[PDB]
Amino acid sequence: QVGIGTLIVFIAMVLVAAIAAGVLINTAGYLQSKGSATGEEASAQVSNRINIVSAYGNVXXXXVDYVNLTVRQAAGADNINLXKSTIQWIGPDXATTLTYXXXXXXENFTTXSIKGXXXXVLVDQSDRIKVIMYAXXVXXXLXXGXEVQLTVTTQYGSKTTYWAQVPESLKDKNAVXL
Amino acid sequence: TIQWIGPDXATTLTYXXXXXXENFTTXSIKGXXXXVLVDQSDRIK
Ligand SMILES: *[C@@H]1O[C@H](CO)[C@@H](O[C@@H]2O[C@H](C(=O)O)[C@@H](O[C@@H]3O[C@@H](C(=O)O)[C@@H](O)[C@H](OS(=O)(=O)O)[C@H]3O)[C@H](O)[C@H]2O)[C@H](O)[C@H]1O
Ligand SMILES: *[C@@H]1O[C@H](CO)[C@@H](O[C@@H]2O[C@H](C(=O)O)[C@@H](O[C@@H]3O[C@@H](C(=O)O)[C@@H](O)[C@H](OS(=O)(=O)O)[C@H]3O)[C@H](O)[C@H]2O)[C@H](O)[C@H]1O
Ligand SMILES: *[C@@H]1O[C@H](CO)[C@@H](O[C@@H]2O[C@H](C(=O)O)[C@@H](O[C@@H]3O[C@@H](C(=O)O)[C@@H](O)[C@H](OS(=O)(=O)O)[C@H]3O)[C@H](O)[C@H]2O)[C@H](O)[C@H]1O
Repeated sequence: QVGIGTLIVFIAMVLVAAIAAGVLINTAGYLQSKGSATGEEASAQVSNRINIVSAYGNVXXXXVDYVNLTVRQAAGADNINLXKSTIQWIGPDXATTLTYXXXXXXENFTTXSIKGXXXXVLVDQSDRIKVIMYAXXVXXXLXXGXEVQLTVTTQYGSKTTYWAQVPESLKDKNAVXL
Repeated sequence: TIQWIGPDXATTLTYXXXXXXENFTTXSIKGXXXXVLVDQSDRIK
């Protein structure tokens, strides 16, 4: 008679094992997608960085009105999107964060393609894109020897900072190099 | 790319095939290719 009872408990442990078995696999399924994505973005956090080749600027009257930075992919950088990037401005007067706009809209920035196909995305290593920012709209133009702190923040998080240094004298200079 | 911060203009020049406008052209001085510096003795104008 004992054998009959064994079968039901036999079955009960069968599902109980499956219930116990399943949760680990579905859990491991959660981390395996979760961990893999974590490695990619963290790698993109350190690798997908932006490097400024140079930063010139047009000069009107006696004050810098434009600060154009020619940005470039860093070592091993993937397709960097500039439309999903922000620039933090730290100046003598104002101190805001600039987002991307189209065709400079004061508290924003605009990108023109110096070299390449796209005008908002760095695809290959050789493309250079110039980010236009109205210095005569985010602040009262730019005085001589004025110090601007730019922190170009990529989408993933790689922050490249820049110390903009206006020349101490702008005596008859059509365009300077900050 | 070549950046030209001159007395007047201040733009960036890109390669073209025979110069002018806002572009630069490369002719060969010592070597075979007129756009690539293959050798250490390669000289391009
Ligand atoms: C940052 O990069 C931007 C990229 O557009 C550059 O923009 C240009 O600035 C010119 C000027 O320095 O303000 C401006 O000039 C006017 O338009 C020119 C052209 O028709 O586009 C031209 O007529 C005259 O300028 S110039 O060619 O004699 O220098 C002028 O009427 C451009 O329209 C503008 O796109 C910034 O200069 C640079 O700092
Ligand atoms: C660099 O990052 C920019 C971020 O703006 C991206 O281009 C923009 O993508 C928008 C979207 O995220 O796809 C796209 O949006 C348009 O309008 C949407 C909606 O009506 O608001 C929708 O119709 C379309 O997008 S989507 O919903 O299918 O995703 C689209 O027509 C913007 O027009 C586009 O500039 C770049 O692609 C990237 O390289
Ligand atoms: C050689 O050094 C002189 C130093 O005087 C410099 O010219 C002077 O620069 C002043 C300033 O440092 O820019 C400028 O100041 C004026 O008054 C300011 C304020 O109201 O006091 C301000 O309005 C203006 O300057 S600024 O704040 O935009 O920088 C300005 O109207 C003097 O008028 C100017 O002679 C030379 O430029 C330098 O080559």
